[PDB]
Amino acid sequence: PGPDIELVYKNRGFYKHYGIRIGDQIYHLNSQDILTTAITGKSEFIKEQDDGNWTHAMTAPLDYFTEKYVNSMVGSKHIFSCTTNCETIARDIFPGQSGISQSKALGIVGLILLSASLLSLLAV
Amino acid sequence: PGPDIELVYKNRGFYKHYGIRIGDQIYHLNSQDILTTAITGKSEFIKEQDDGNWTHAMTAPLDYFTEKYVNSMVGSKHIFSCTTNCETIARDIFPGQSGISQSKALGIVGLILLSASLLSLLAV
Repeated sequence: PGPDIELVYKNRGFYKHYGIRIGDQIYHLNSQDILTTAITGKSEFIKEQDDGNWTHAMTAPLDYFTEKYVNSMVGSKHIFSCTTNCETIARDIFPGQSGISQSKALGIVGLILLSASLLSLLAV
Repeated sequence: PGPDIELVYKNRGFYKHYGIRIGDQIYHLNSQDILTTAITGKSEFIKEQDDGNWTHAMTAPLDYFTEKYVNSMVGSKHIFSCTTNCETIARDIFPGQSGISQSKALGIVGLILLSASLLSLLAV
């Protein structure tokens, strides 16, 4: 299982702040600043209504992203939490894996989103 | 695949500065600040005698890394050059691909090192 997931972004200064778009909802981190967030070592998820101001980045299966960002090379001290609004994340992003705990879902998607933001520093 | 390579790093506080150790030589980017390197968009490769200050990160075949960090999402805007001392890079890191050009070799290893160095912000 697992329909392709859509990575989207907004420009934030000289990098990109990423989200996963599922229907008319965007899951992303409540992070004002990527370097601050990285050094702080924790983030909260938010799920927002799509305001029409996101840009498409990449559509691919989850595995495409997890393979690169949830792996043995990519160390992380980061800790992810979420709001009540975000408890849909497991069903929305891992529809094929009925098992998946909420802290795993957050951990996986959170590493993808922060990793993408960090590697946006290499982009045009 | 090919023989395993050894990913190594120096902890520079803000970030971990990654290299590839082959024997007593480390290939890495002549850059003190990964943020500067990323935004400036060009780097020079150097090959240095092991000064005993490197930390072991990971051992894996080259392909473990290339297959992740050379991709359609992050691209290849970055420009690499190298010192004359560093022209051994193709032979040392790609023994299995004897026709591989130097600029392809620099491009591939460069994207691995930039990616690991940027993603180290999750960890430090």
